[PDB]
Formats: sequence, structure tokens, C-alpha cells
Amino acid sequence: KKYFMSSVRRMPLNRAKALCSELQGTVATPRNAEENRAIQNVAKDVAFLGITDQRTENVFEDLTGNRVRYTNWNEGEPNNENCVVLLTNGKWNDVPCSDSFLVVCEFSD
Amino acid sequence: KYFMSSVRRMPLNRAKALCSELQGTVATPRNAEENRAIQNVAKDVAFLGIEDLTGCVVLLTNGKWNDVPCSDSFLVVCEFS
Amino acid sequence: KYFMSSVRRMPLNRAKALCSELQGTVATPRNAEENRAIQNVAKDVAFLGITDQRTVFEDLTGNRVRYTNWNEGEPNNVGSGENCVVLLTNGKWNDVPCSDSFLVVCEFSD
Amino acid sequence: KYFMSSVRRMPLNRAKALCSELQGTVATPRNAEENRAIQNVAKDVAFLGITDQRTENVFEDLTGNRVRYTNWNEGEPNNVGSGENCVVLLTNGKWNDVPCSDSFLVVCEFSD
Repeated sequence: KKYFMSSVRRMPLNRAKALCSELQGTVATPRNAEENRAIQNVAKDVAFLGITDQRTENVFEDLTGNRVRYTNWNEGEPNNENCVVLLTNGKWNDVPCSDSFLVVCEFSD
Repeated sequence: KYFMSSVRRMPLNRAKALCSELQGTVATPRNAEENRAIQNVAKDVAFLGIEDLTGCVVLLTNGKWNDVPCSDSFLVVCEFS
Repeated sequence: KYFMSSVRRMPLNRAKALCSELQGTVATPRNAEENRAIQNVAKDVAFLGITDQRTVFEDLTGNRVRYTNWNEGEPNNVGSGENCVVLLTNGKWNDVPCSDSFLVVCEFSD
Repeated sequence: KYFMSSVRRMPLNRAKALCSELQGTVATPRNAEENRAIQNVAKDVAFLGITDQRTENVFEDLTGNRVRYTNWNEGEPNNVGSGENCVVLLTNGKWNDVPCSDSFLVVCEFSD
């Protein structure tokens, strides 16, 4: 239903959003524990998720404006433009959108 | 191997960079079946990865290949294994 | 992704509102498997979330559809901008008036 | 049984129609586990399928059967000269009675 592919280099979210979009995809956004795990397995290191507080300050939503219905915050998170990264243990950290991380793109038919 | 086409047109350089950044390469037809599958994904003229990018050419809607400059812009179809 | 069918037949406008009220949308098949899944859930002719209202058949998200399964002779235009799509019991698609009434299959996801 | 919530608030009458349209019914918790599950789908205050229209302070599900399991906030309701009373699930998981005419989120339950 969803194809996940990781980038080779680390980059800020703006470059990441543009990368996934180029091939009609989006920055990976897990809707449940299974997808979270799926993305965690393809990413070789900490990677960006398609969740930010860009539209509404300090309120996390997906790239379509919906508040996320699934989260998996690391202990102490989200700790406050805010972005989200998926750690190697699968938990989430709140980080600056300007910092660079691997990118996992999500694709569907 | 699955194929995905870009939303916009671009020169082969940017195209090779795009597919490789996501760990694939510009679609390279190995047989009539793949050439056909690649055209099916590209819904208009698109670059091919042609030696292939790892040891220019565009695929037309009729499935035939034309030799065009590596500097002009067309759609890109990336292939992933 | 899961699908649920309505009990009543209704026009596209009502269909859309119905599905969205429970955080879903009108079922929109992205491949043959999904088309089959929707086919199984609706045991009768039902609306799909595809129309030409914004033009060109697009999903209720403004994107042109990348999957279709037109019945022989379809799509037969009913009138620019008022074209909708229904899935027949055999799984093929017909182009019909958005104002006509059909069952509705809503799609939901996590 | 699986649950789904609405995006907007509405009176009980409209909620009943909404859930039935998709072959379900307004969610009715039959035990604490379901109650917790419905509250989890329903982040905010939501209607349950229980009212005392017939006899004041006696709550029945939408089929006319008096409910067994209850999780009243501050004990059983004890209204007087009241309109039809409905039940909403609060953020604390307890139940509170409110006029069926007021508007709250809806949680539908399905058995598909």
C-alpha cells in the first residue's frame, strides 16, 4: 500500500520535502505502529518524518494540515519551526527543521 | 524492479542525481517488456539511463528511442530494485 | 485501508459529506486490488471518489487518477464538469451524472 | 466492535442517523474496556447511545433495553421535569447526562 525509500545523504526538511515531491511522494508519515516500524527499518539512522508545526505553531500536523492521530514520542519529547525525526529505537524527537537528517520518502499508487 | 516518474522535466544530470539520491537510477530498459513498462509509467517522453549510468536517450510514446542532447529537459523515470 | 457501505442511495454531494463526517472519504481505488476490495464491500453499483468537477477525472484531492477500470464504451461524457464515477458489480466503471443517486462506499485509514 | 468518531458536534438525533447510515449505531459501552476504547477514539466529550426518554432517570440503549453497565460521574442522574436526557462520555471516562438536544461529538460503533 505504501513504498518507503531512504535518501543517501542528510538534509534539512525543505530539501527533504522537495526531494520526495519530485517523484510524486511525500516525507514518510507513519499512521500507526506498523508503519512507524517499517520506516524505522528502512532508515539507517535518524530520519525526518512528514510532521511539523509549520502550519500551527507547536501543534504537530502532517503535510496536509491534519493533526497527527499517531505519535510515538521519546521520553521528554516533544521538546520545543519544529520538525520530527524518527530515532533508531523508533521513538520520536522534536528537532529544528533547519537541522539535517536522513530522509525517508513515502510513495503509494 | 519498480518504476516511478517525476512530476517535472529536467536535464539528465539533475535526473541522475534525483534517482540516485533515493538509491535507484534512471530507468534503463533491458528488454521489450521493461521498455514497455517504463513507457507505461512515463506518460510522456522521458529520459532513459543511457552505457547505462553505471557501465542521451529518451523513450517516446511510441516506445522507440531517440538520441537527444543530455542537456535538454524531459520527464524522468527512476527504477528501484 | 478499510471500506464501509451506506444503506441509502444518494447523490455525490451527500455521499462526500457522509464519508467526511466520520473522517473518511468516498472510496477511490488506486489499483486493481483496491478496486476488488471496494467491489466486494458494495454488493451493488456504488460511487467512487472521482469526478471532473474541477476540469479530466480527478480524485476528491485534485489529483488526476492514475488508475481506472472503464467499462467497455466508457467513459461516456454526461456533460463537462458534472461527470461522476460508479463501480458496477462486475468491477468496471461507468461515467454517470453526479446528481443521480447510488450507494456509497466510504474509505477510512488510520 | 470497532469505533469511529465524527469531526463535528451534533444533537443525538443527527448522530443516530449518521451512524445508521453506515450500518452502525451510536456507541454504547457495555463494560469498562469498551468505555476506555470509546474514550480513546473520542478525545473530546461524545454522545453514547443511551437516553431516558421513556422514563425519567431510567436509561435505555437505542433499542429500548435498559443498560446494565454504567459509569456515572457523580452517581445515577436524578433529573426532574426534564427534557429527554442523553449521556456523554467525559475526558475522565465518566458519564454525564445532558439534554439530547445539545451538541457533542459522536462515536459510532460497528460490527462489520
